[PDB]
Formats: sequence, C-alpha cells, structure tokens
Amino acid sequence: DHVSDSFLETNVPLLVLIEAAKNGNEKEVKEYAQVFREHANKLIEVANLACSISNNEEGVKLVRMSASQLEALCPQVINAALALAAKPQSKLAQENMDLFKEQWEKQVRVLTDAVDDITSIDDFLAVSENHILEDVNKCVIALQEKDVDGLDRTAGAIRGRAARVIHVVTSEMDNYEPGVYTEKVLEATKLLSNTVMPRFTEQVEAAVEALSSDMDENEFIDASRLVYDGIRDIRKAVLM
Repeated sequence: DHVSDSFLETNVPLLVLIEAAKNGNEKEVKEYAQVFREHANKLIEVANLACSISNNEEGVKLVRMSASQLEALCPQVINAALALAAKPQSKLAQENMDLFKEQWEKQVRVLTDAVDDITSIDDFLAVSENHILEDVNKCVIALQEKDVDGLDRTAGAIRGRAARVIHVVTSEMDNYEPGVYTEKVLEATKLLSNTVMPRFTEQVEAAVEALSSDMDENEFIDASRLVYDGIRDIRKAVLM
C-alpha cells in the first residue's frame, strides 16, 4: 500500500484549478489541469492495486465503479474549467464548474472510503466509525426535522454497516487461534448484535411510529450514540 487519506481525499488540485479558471489565468489553468489529471491517474492506479490483492468481491466492484466514474468525470472537469477560464464572466460556466466540483468530490470520497475498506481491517473499522457517527448525526437531525424518510434511510444505512462490521470481524476472528484476544473481540461484537442494534432499531421504529401518527428525543440520541460506542469498542478490541 503506502498511501494516506491525505493523498486519496484531497481536492486541492481541483480547488486550485477552479481558482485559476475563475480568474481567466489560462496559464496556470493548463498547469493545474495537468496536476489534477496526474493526481486522478495515480488515484486510479492506487485503487487498481488495492483490488488485485483483495478478496472482497463487492468491495472491489465498488472501487472499480467509483474509479470508473472518476475517469469519465475527469475530462469533463478539466474542460469545464477551460470553459470558465475563457469566460470567467459566464454565469453558466461558473455553475457547471461547481456542479462538476460536487460530482467530483463525492466520488473522490466514495473512492477513498472504498479503497480503505479493502486495504485492511483497521481501515475498514475506521471508515465504519465515520459513516456510523455521521449517519447518527443525520438521524438525530432528521428526527428533529420530523423527516421520516431521512430517519428511515439513515437508520437503515447504520444497520447495514454495523451488520457488515459484525460479519467481517467475526469472520476475521475465525482465522486466529482462539484466545483472550479473539474472545474479547467476539464479546464486543455480540454486544452490538445482541443488545445494541436491537434497541436501536426499536427506537427507530418507535420514532417512525409517532411521527407518522397522531417521543423521548434524548432516548433516541442515547440509543444511537450507543451504536457508535459498540463499533469503537469492537475496533479497540481488534487493535489489541
């Protein structure tokens, strides 16, 4: 491997590219467009290596796709810049730039987390901690905005990732010689699957119950935060 999120996640070349084009600096635009591209290719090559050594079928598919969409978008982004550099004034040109910027940053993020999910268990558990806590914050928020859809989909994304964590780690422990280490990891996963997730789902269904009908907000927040704690406990246990 030998790569950091720092390299994978950066949109710096993009941002800087957009800055040039923003002020008709045709010179640097062609300079930055080249760094952008070079960065994207390396990102795609790194992603390619991650796959070869990986056994995860679905995990690789995700990386492949995410990597493809980056190839397709790249040219579109550079060109969209040249369209702005030539007409920094063109309101149309500006909009396209940002829209492309969003599309690009979302895929770069998808790619980072995807590559990380197949790099190693700690990486996978680290990504799992971020998505979970972020999904938890969204849930809490969706609940407060009585956004049943948000709550429902977000709580679903949480259950899916936690179930994925539970399977990947329990499965992982199967490769080790049973001991204090492994038993402590399994204790932590069973805590999540047998006690914490159920109560969480219990909270969600009830929240989606009231809302779509004629509750304790702090209860939900506690139940949800607990899902994050069980994930962190699993990760820590696995780091022993």
